[PDB]
Amino acid sequence: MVKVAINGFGRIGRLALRLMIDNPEFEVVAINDLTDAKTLAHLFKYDSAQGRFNGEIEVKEGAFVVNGKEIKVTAKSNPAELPWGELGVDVVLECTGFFASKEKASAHLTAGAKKVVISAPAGNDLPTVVYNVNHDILDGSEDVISGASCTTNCLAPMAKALNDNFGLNKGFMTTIHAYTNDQNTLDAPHKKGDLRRARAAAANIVPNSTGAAKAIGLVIPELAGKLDGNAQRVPVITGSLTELVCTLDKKVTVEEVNAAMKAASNESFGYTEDPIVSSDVIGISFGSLFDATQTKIMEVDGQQLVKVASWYDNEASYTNQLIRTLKCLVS
Amino acid sequence: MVKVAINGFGRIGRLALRLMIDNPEFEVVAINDLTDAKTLAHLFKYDSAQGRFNGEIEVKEGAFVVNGKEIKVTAKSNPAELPWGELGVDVVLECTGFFASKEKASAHLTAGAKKVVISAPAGNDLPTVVYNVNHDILDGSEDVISGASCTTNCLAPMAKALNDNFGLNKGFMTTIHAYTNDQNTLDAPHKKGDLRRARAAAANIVPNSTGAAKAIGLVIPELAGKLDGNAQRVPVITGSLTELVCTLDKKVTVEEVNAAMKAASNESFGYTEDPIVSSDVIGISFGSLFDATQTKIMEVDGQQLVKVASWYDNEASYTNQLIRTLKCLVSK
Amino acid sequence: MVKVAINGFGRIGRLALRLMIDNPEFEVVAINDLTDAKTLAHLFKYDSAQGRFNGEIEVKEGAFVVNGKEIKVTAKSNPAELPWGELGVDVVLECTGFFASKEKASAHLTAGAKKVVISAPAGNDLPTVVYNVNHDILDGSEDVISGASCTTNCLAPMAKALNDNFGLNKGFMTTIHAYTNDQNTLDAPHKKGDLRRARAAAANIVPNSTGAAKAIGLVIPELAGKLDGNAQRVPVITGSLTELVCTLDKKVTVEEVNAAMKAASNESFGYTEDPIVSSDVIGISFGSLFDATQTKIMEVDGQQLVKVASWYDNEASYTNQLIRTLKCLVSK
Amino acid sequence: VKVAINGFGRIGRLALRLMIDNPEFEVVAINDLTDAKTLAHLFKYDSAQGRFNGEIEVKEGAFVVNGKEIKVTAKSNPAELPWGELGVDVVLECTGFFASKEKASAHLTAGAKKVVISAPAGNDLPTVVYNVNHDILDGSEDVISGASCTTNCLAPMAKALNDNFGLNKGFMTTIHAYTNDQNTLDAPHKKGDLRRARAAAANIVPNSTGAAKAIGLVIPELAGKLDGNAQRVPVITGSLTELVCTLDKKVTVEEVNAAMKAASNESFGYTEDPIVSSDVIGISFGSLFDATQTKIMEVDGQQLVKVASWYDNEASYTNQLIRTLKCLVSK
Ligand SMILES: NC(=O)c1ccc[n+]([C@@H]2O[C@H](COP(=O)([O-])OP(=O)(O)OC[C@H]3O[C@@H](n4cnc5c(N)ncnc54)[C@H](O)[C@@H]3O)[C@@H](O)[C@H]2O)c1
Ligand SMILES: NC(=O)c1ccc[n+]([C@@H]2O[C@H](COP(=O)([O-])OP(=O)(O)OC[C@H]3O[C@@H](n4cnc5c(N)ncnc54)[C@H](O)[C@@H]3O)[C@@H](O)[C@H]2O)c1
Ligand SMILES: NC(=O)c1ccc[n+]([C@@H]2O[C@H](COP(=O)([O-])OP(=O)(O)OC[C@H]3O[C@@H](n4cnc5c(N)ncnc54)[C@H](O)[C@@H]3O)[C@@H](O)[C@H]2O)c1
Ligand SMILES: NC(=O)c1ccc[n+]([C@@H]2O[C@H](COP(=O)([O-])OP(=O)(O)OC[C@H]3O[C@@H](n4cnc5c(N)ncnc54)[C@H](O)[C@@H]3O)[C@@H](O)[C@H]2O)c1
Repeated sequence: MVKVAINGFGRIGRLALRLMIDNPEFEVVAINDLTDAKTLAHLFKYDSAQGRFNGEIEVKEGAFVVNGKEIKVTAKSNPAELPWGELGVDVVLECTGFFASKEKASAHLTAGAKKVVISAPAGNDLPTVVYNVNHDILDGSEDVISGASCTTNCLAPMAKALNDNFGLNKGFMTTIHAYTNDQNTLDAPHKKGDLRRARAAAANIVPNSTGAAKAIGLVIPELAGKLDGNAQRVPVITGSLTELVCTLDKKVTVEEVNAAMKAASNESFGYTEDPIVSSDVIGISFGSLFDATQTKIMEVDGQQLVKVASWYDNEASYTNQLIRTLKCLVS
Repeated sequence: MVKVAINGFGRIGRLALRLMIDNPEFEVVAINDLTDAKTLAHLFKYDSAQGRFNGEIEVKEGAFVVNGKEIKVTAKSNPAELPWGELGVDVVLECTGFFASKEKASAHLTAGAKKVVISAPAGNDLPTVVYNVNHDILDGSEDVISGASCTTNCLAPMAKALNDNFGLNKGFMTTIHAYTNDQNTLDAPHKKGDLRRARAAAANIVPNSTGAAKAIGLVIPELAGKLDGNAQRVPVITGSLTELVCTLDKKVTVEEVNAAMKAASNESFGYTEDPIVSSDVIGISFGSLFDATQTKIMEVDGQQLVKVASWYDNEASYTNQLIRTLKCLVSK
Repeated sequence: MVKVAINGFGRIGRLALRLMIDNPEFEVVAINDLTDAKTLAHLFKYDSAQGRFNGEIEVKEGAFVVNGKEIKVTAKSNPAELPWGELGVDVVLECTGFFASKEKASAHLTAGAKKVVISAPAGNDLPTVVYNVNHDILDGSEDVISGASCTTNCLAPMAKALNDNFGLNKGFMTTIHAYTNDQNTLDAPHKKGDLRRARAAAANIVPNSTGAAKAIGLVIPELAGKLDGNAQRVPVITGSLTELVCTLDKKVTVEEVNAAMKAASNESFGYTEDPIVSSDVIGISFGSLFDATQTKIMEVDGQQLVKVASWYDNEASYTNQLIRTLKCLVSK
Repeated sequence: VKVAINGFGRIGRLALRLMIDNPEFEVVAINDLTDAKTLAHLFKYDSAQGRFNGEIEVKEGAFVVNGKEIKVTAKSNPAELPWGELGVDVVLECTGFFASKEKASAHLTAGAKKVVISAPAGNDLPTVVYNVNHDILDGSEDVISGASCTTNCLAPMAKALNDNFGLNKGFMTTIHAYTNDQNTLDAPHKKGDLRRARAAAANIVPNSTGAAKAIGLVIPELAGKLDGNAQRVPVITGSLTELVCTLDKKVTVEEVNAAMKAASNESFGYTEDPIVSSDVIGISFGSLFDATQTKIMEVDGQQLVKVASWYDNEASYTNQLIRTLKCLVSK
């Protein structure tokens, strides 16, 4: 049994609990956030995007019990003050968005935790892993690691397949992304000074920056410095699409590209020929779902520009990858 | 030339500035918030609901200039620390949502301001004004006042007209309300513990509490304790509807009720027979817009239940009412 | 083993199919619509509100196979031309919205069908059933019956409980309703000339008329002519709320009313004290979900006004009620 | 100049809004499938473009706008309309069903002198993007096309790019507001598109567009050099055209932004403000280049260039349409 704590019971943290609660390999001992147990339990029970929790929840003072299993609730904003050493937690899932670095997240280790998995990009001085792309880099000795971004978990398998089959010279990624909690409800100042994430999330197409493409080198070293891109946040509650426009080493046809993708398909990376829309990927277990209906190739003179697209649920896809990586790290 | 400050450059503060900036009676000296001048200027220039500002904005350091007039910007979370005295500010529009009480809002007076107008309900010990309903209660000597809530400004003229013409013994109010910034973007803990405002604003029907009906007595004393109600927040960016289901002292007809409403119509209280929808009231100047097409009467054993509905833009309707009450207060 | 055809593979039809593949008592022989099998199969596999279908779907010329069982696809706009006798269908689920009457829906019988369940109000010359309110009236002699409206399936159990415990003299219903396929995507002319459903569905609060309250007289005869109401369509994809403001024959308390509701709770009528929002009822099997957090009472001069509310998934709640009524009709 | 409108839809009603205070045209008639009460109500109130600034009165079979009367008809077949009896000078074909010379010429048979089609209508006629190729107009044209909204956004941007640096090839992606050809909720679709069948306001909906492939009709040098697709997202109006392209010359972000600013005109605007989609609702530009979204990535000696332009797919296109209308009749 592996003792896990969750710091930051948000979209990712709560969905992580949903994925770990039924699997006997883990024991979620505690959850830390900024609120009381009643609030945490209600948010776990009811979800506007992922549906009702299938199980039973009851709340007790300073704790709540899910499926008969009790979980201590704490409210410490400073991780070094947490009781990880006292409950002897094995791994902390750092899901707050505030401690995404080796320096900052290591406060969990000083608090007594043996290992930490960060739910975001956390710099380049620690292992960053996209499951079924580079999880082989783990040997079990790593105290703090990053599960990368949702967008890298969508893009990496696609870019790796393209590079391995045809060699990818370069490309531009644009992700049409569901809005998230870092955007305002209505136009208002933003905490980090972003004048676009300041705007009403569900009423706008909101251009935004993302480093997923520039940082791919941390996951696929061969592609370091070969991709860039940005995002457009749009008014869907969850569900996103990654488009990649690129040039390859070899002339290709749509059929050849789609076949390479199907051949690279696994549990993390899926393949579909159905003309789906975003609402159809909510809650999927794949980290990436390649959409063969969106493959397009244009040729001028002898040079090809290739466009590919893969769906992902920035919540469920990422969290499933995060739990795959958590299982690998503790094995 | 009245020296105004705005504390909290939010939805209401920015729309207040929009309504005062063309207006010669006010000079807006300062704005206080929690961010820098470039952010306030950007948010004033571009609006997701109220459209782009028609005018020119330039950003200096620590201030910005609107249509050639400079406004100093400050970022002090504690109002008592504000430089209202040194700027000789006459009225502060308290629009943050954090000082809506006599005691808390009086810190502006301690900061050196002469008067404070609060843009929300602020308790029972202060004058609360819905313009063109009870604004005669103002005499000019009041240092702090409340402009009431958006729902109170929509409901009050409707309930006053019904009471005056037919006697309103009791009623229930329901406001189908646009979501606001006190609701979360996606499901998440909520600062004030509301498990319903914690849910994703633009994805849900969210029942919520409101004191607009219970507190109507502060605006229409004859109606103290005769109304109650609640809200349903729904996914529109702005624009709202107040429904009132009530019993009256007098049998009435649809035509009678509608005529009573039109007869009470003014700049604050409007009347329409067009089958409009919420997006059509965005930016209107009325504090309340009675919809004669929604009037319904049901009679059982000779006893009637009456349903009426009035539209409002919870932002522009309220802000226009607030500037009306401000002008009246400083013209006194 | 009862052979069922579905006419109109829409929101109600497709969800009916989702619920009947579970039940071995039915076999769905055919589906009729205005399009091909590829599209019907695709729309059945993927749903923006009710999620992906968990099961297997394959497409065949003029048919598609679900969980290994084949279903015939037809595209005849006129029901009299259907092959119901050839297929010997026992019951047709009439879900198009165009044949909602005894006279029009009897064309299914002329095509050779034994019985018709209309998924909408179909007039007062028919048996209209809200399961677990008046389904005891069914005896097997009925060629055509109506499953009533979604809103009546939400309101009836609540109104019945109120009437049974305390006597319901009169009441006004207001439903806060998800938008539907009879509203336009963007502002445009409307097929029925309604200037409000002509407006952009996902951008507005849209007042609308409904007979759900008046039609309660067909399901609860004691309450004939005692209720009326209206609707407000709001930008959620599915999930709705029914509010009721009413007067009773007896004085009551909030907890007394809530206790009566919990007591009347069953498979069709659910009871909750959780402060839920609309997205939380998507896909529920109840026809009505009474929300104890919304009960309120107003007392003035000793006469009370009572406000209660029930949630419903206007799609799944109604469809589950519809399948319950269909099983009841074919069991007799 | 006697202007009539066939199809009082999103484009038609906004066109009338723009022509009310233009002293050179007077609108004489409007044809649609509904009565004057509905048309007047839809002209008065609009969910995206706000209330009409003016007074509307509805007479018998006509309505008066700001004192000026306009008769209304209900003919689904354009050949049966009384353009001859009304001596119409130019008809705006805005239904979406007669987008071809052969079909739109029925206006000519009813007695219409000139027809401007508010959509792409084939290669047999002049298709014009104002301030891109409008000088091709002389007096002699009875039928012309105003192109698509997406072409009116892309064309000036692509032209500036070609003229300054030479566009080898490019892939366009437009993040587009949903439109009335998408379903409100999931349901069969009349043209069989399984994606436009899905609920418009709940999904990211990939869609095809010919705006890129057809650019050759507006900029002949670029025939067969661009392609692209669309993504429909839940905003009521407002759209963004992103272009990923390769150029003949090596460039810098500053060079591209300067070349765009140099091309600035009433049709093609320039901004460095970090705006969002709702900020372009109702703008008078056919295209608004966004300098904040320019990106260049370089691998070996080869560059990929990304640029983006906003447009209000309704107001931008309609403003362009009436500009082309004025030009067409000046001659
Ligand atoms: N949401 C996504 O789509 C997504 C996808 C991939 C990665 N991530 C990453 O996951 C992390 C969490 O994101 P989220 O979407 O779940 O956001 P969220 O806002 O939903 O979750 C944040 C939670 O952390 C809690 N928290 C904040 N400060 C805290 C502190 N000092 N101590 C304890 N708890 C605290 C908050 O109260 C909130 O409950 C972020 O770094 C995000 O970048 C998010
Ligand atoms: N939005 C409506 O529909 C509406 C209608 C009528 C009244 N009101 C009331 O107006 C008030 C403001 O609401 P809003 O909708 O504009 O909300 P908002 O969140 O958009 O505005 C809040 C603003 O106040 C600022 N702020 C917070 N604390 C501050 C402090 N200590 N000092 C300076 N600035 C601070 C924030 O940075 C933000 O700019 C609330 O009390 C609300 O109840 C709102
Ligand atoms: N959706 C709800 O919330 C709800 C609730 C209760 C009752 N109902 C009732 O159910 C009925 C269907 O509604 P819906 O929401 O599923 O609408 P919908 O528009 O999704 O379904 C209509 C379907 O019927 C098909 N159709 C139309 N005419 C036809 C014909 N002549 N022959 C064969 N097929 C035809 C259409 O192609 C479409 O697929 C309506 O009467 C509605 O009022 C709907
Ligand atoms: N909406 C945009 O963003 C946009 C941009 C550029 C071009 N267009 C083009 O403009 C045209 C109209 O699009 P829209 O957005 O106005 O759609 P819309 O659905 O709002 O307008 C269609 C109108 O035409 C009427 N109509 C349909 N058939 C008719 C007939 N036979 N006779 C007379 N009237 C008829 C309908 O009643 C409706 O009022 C389309 O061809 C579209 O491609 C649209």
